[PDB]
Amino acid sequence: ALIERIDAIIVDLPTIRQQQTLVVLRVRCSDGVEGIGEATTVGGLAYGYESPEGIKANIDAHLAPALIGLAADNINAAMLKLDKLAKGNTFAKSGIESALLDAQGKRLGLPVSELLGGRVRDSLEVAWTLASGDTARDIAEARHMLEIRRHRVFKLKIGANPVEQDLKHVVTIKRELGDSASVRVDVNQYWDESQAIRACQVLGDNGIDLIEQPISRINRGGQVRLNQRTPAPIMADESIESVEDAFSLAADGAASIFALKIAKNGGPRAVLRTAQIAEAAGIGLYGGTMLEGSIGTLASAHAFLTLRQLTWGTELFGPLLLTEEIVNEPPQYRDFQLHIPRTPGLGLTLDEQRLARFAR
Amino acid sequence: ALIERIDAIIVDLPTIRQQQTLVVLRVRCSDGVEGIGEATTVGGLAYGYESPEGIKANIDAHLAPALIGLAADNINAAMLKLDKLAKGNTFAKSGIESALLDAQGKRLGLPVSELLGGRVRDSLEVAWTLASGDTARDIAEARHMLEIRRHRVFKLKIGANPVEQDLKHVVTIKRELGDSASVRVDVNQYWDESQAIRACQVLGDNGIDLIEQPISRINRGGQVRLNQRTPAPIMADESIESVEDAFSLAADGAASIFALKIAKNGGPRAVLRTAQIAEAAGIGLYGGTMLEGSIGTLASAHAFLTLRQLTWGTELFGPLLLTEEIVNEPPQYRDFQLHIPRTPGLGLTLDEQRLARFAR
Amino acid sequence: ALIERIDAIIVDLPTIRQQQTLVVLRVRCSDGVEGIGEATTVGGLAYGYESPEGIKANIDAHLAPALIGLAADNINAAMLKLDKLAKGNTFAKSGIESALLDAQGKRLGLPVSELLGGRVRDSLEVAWTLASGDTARDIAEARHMLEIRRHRVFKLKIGANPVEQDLKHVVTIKRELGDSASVRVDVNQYWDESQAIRACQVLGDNGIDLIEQPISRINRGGQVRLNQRTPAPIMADESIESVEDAFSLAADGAASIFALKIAKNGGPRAVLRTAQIAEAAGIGLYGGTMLEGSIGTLASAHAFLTLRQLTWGTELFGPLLLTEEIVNEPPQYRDFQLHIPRTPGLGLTLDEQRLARFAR
Amino acid sequence: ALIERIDAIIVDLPTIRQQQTLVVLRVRCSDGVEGIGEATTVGGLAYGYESPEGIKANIDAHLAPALIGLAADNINAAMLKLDKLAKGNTFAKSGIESALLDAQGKRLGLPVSELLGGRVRDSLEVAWTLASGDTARDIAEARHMLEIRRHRVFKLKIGANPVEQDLKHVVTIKRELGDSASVRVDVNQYWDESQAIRACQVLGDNGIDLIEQPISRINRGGQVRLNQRTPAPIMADESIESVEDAFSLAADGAASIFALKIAKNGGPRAVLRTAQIAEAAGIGLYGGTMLEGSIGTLASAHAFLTLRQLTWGTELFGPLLLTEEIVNEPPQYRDFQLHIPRTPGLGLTLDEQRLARFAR
Ligand SMILES: [Mn+2]
Ligand SMILES: [Mn+2]
Ligand SMILES: [Mn+2]
Ligand SMILES: [Mn+2]
Repeated sequence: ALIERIDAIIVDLPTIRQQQTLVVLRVRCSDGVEGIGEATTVGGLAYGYESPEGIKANIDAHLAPALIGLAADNINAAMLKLDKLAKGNTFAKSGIESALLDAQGKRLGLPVSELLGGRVRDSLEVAWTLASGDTARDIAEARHMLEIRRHRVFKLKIGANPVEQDLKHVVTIKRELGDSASVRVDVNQYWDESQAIRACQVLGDNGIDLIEQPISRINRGGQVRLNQRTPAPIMADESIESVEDAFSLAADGAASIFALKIAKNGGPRAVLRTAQIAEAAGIGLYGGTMLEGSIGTLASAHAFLTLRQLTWGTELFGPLLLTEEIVNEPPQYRDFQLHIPRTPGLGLTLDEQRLARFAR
Repeated sequence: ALIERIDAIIVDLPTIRQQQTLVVLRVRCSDGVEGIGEATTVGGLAYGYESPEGIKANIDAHLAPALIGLAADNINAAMLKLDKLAKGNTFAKSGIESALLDAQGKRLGLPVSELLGGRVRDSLEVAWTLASGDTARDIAEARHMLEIRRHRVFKLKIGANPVEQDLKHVVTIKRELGDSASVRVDVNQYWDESQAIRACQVLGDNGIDLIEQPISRINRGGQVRLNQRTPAPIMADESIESVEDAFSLAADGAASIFALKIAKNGGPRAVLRTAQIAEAAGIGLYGGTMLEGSIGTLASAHAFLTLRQLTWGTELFGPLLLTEEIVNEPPQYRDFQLHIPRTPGLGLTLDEQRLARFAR
Repeated sequence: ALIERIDAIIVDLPTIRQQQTLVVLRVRCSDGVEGIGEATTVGGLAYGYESPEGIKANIDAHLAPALIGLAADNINAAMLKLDKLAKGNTFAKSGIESALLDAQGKRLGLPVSELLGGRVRDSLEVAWTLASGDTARDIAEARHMLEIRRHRVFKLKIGANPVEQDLKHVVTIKRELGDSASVRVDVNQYWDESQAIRACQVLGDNGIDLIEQPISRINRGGQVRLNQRTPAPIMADESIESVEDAFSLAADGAASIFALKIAKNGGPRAVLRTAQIAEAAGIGLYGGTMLEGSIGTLASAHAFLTLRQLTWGTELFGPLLLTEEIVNEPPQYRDFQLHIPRTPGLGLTLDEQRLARFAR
Repeated sequence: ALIERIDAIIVDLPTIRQQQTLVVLRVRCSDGVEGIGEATTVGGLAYGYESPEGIKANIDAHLAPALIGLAADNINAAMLKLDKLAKGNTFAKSGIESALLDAQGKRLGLPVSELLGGRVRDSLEVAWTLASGDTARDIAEARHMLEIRRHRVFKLKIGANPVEQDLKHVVTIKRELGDSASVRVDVNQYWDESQAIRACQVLGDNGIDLIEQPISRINRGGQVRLNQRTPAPIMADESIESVEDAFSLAADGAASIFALKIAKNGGPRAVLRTAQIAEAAGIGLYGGTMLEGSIGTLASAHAFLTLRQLTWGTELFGPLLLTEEIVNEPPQYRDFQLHIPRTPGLGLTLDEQRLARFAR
């Protein structure tokens, strides 16, 4: 089986909040097997180097031509080849690897998690981002998610308003939910070290379980200092833009927790390298997302199932934000977790009609 | 006097809780003197590289043949020879050295502690592990041990349940006992650094005297960071698997207290090297155990009696967990301490009948 | 397919030099497929914690019972389970993983290298150890190996004689061979830092390509200092006794090259974690061996074929030292390299007659 | 057996060069056994805190009164007591411990080396200091010592003349002796780091085997820097004025070799602690001296016989410098080594007549 064609399709899907743009990859092999992958980001170029437009242009012009003709069953050789011709471009690489893994899983009749070694679990805990902006509404949404047993871990995005306004908001939510939920924050690099010093103390003293990426990745020393002084543990996300960054942060002691994202590392196998480095250093894990649809979510999930331990769970709730999907199989969210079947590949198939309807 | 025969016998003894497996060593010398030693571990291979089965196989096939014929009175030459042919195998080496020291003590008419230089005390404070799992039962067992004046220092094994569940358990016990007892914990490498950050703070703020091995030995930086930030002092145990590890941790500032175990270092003389290194660095001491019976307990005790100071006492309570013993002389636990006589060798003799009864 | 039986057989084979002891593992699965593995060391306990006797005792008593009944096709779950019940025991784990990988390769019809991701090459460069002790003989053996195009990279084991005697020996060999061969040394931890200082300079100034493990693993600082001052690069071998050690050495900058041994890490998949860590740090690779027969050699080789780059080649020449083998398929050494076929599993089958003949 | 009396006698003996002052200790025990020790220095207060006069005054007024009445057979308890009442005073402590060890050896019928664990050798290599000041004479004395097979390792004391004058002297001696002798230097803290930089390079490039204490102990950073840059290894001597200093230097990486002196550490047992620390760090050893007579030399020797390895030999040639002695048994210097018998204690007895003749 050889790789015959690779198609990168930009799809705009409507959300429950506005749209979300996905780059769906379809890799057709000579044995008739097709693999599907996903390369998705948030806000064009605001949360990464790659935009949907940039991802497609590079796949069509550089990445895809390098793979047509190669053995579809030798994923390592294919991905190493891409590293030799292309610096970075991890989101694009992630979609490509996800698709090759899907095709290979269907070919051998095994779930991607088994291709990656074997799963140690069948479900993953999923956190939920309370994003209404209104404290009263957030507490209400949280009480609801707990009621229907969908989520018991909540994430708050802060950093866009005055520090003291965001702190009041977060402390109020943890105060009202109490021990019934785990409350965490994500500052998305918005604070400088001088603002984080007091903010991390207040949050830590008021029961916040972890503080995700409080300051910018450019401030390495600041990350090391905050890792040693904050009452609540520091998780790195944006600081990891490659597997080598993970080693660097580990060697430096810049964070006690690493967020694992297939898009930021280069695919399901790449994310496992990063996880392995963290494991060898004793750094805790968390399954992150770039708000992918079901393809990217399942591609992430299949890798996370092989991990010994994910101390802080995951946030694979991307499909729950989309009103319409492009696959036929809806993901199973039940009892605070996402459940992954033992079907071949990623266990998903495209809905040709909805795909054609939402493809731009 | 030459070494003529060395026998390694696996013995399964019943406990008050299940069984405990010991490897009893018998070294017979040409002058008719016999020395007895012990090499014991907990849970097969779960708490160390050496299992009872592995210990015996290596003694019979490699270690013992190297000693038959050598002067029984030159312990240094014998132990150095073993280091030259065998990497690691500290538990096995510990049993062998204990036996040679016992034989040499009987030969010269001196207690092993005197062979090791001279004792500065005749008794050692002994801590007790509250292991029922039930908080109410633990407090009750603790009140009892205080009542009969057997123990006033208590150790709790945590880390197998959710962090917050274990913290509640430990804080409740310290709350109810108050200043009448010293309460300490042992996490047995079960937490990662991200979990330990908050856990060490809560424990330290609630009167826990020390936190033993909170995180894995693989996380060196984490140990150094926790040593600088935890309100309660950090004790290293599993991180020491040799005398050289002790130097490394001392040079790094990875712990302010070292647990001393003859099995983890290579014998009574080896444990003294580790203690000496700690002393030269200003690191506090604690007499640890691998739940040995009376032979291994006394072998440890004889070395600990020579120490200038053991700030945190010891936990030489192993014989109290066994319902049956293989020696004739029961250890004296009285007034919160273990008392060591001034009899030759380890001051113990085998009970041939019980030995034959429990030997597998 | 479930794991039904696991047999650990000690086999003594004759060498061209004396014997070599192997522990052959046979794992039988419920679908009729059998996987074979190997756990071998050099000199009993002289080059590691595990002896052939210790390896078998632990497999029979602890490791094997934990696997009987588990899915043979979920290697990750099986190996993670072993890490949970057994500390260390990497040689034993390496044999077990090699066997599971072999069985799984035969089951799916793929070579182990493909199970591990996909090979990027079909052959590996192989170095040869000149071990006659006589300089004149060594040069002769080297000229011969170059003549028949079997080896062009030579390794010298030094450290057992006076420093200046070993230096003369090594310099003479490089002097006479010139640019036709690559000459490297291995000191096997025999020098202390004070001896290595001058020795590394002389060797480096006289064309020796690399210096393998000059000083003991206990001297970490010394390794860091030698890594910064020696004219010839420093390779770590004995310092790596686990994947976590590799991270530590990388973070410390203790060596610019890592020797990769499946036995020291825990198996083919484990050695890949170590290699990944090195790659993320920019550390060069070398395929090492513990003088394994064809099973262990091929198990190592299949993992090394997936690596992007092995700057310093390999030393997979173990089968060339044995006069008799226990497999039917002889390895192909041709044109300075070892060639690996694309047959299922490790591509080897046992010779039942020679096995029964050499099994102790 | 209790300690009844301790006498500190100042004795002035004539040398082959001038006199050498010794402080002979005689400890009489209630069982009739007497132990002899020695506390000696060079040049009053020029090479240490303690002078012969200061040593005696402190023994008579503070140290001795603290021991009268204690068990003579519990050396550990006695020495620990002294550490509790007296800061430093290592030379004095060294004499006292040597005497207690001698008495205890005679009491049990064992050589001190056996009390310390057991010897691994019966002789020690001895270096010789060429001190005539004249290059031509030094070469001649060296050729002679090689001829009669007394010494093959030579030490040169430099630093009192202009750097370039001393360098010429040392290089000429190594040039003329060639590979027949090992040439080493001792700068006795005389250079500052700026002078040592070039001097260490010249010496290292011209075959000098090691450079002993080139700069002052006050310059720690300078020692660390020279340890990393000098072509020839750096040995610490004056930097060690206690066992704790040894740990500090080891942790810092200030030297690759440690000189072991009983007088600088506190006695035979104390020097073993220092040696153990070095061993755990991978630092090479050398048996040093303070130009002691036979009592102090043998007291040092008995401890050095227990050491696994002394890479750079010893310099126990003190008795060869004295024309008259105060003991009856002359030391055996033969075939480049000092030979130690297996007689009880230090194996020496006082010559009452010569003692009374040279006692001041
Ligand atoms: Mn984030
Ligand atoms: Mn412990
Ligand atoms: Mn090697
Ligand atoms: Mn000196």
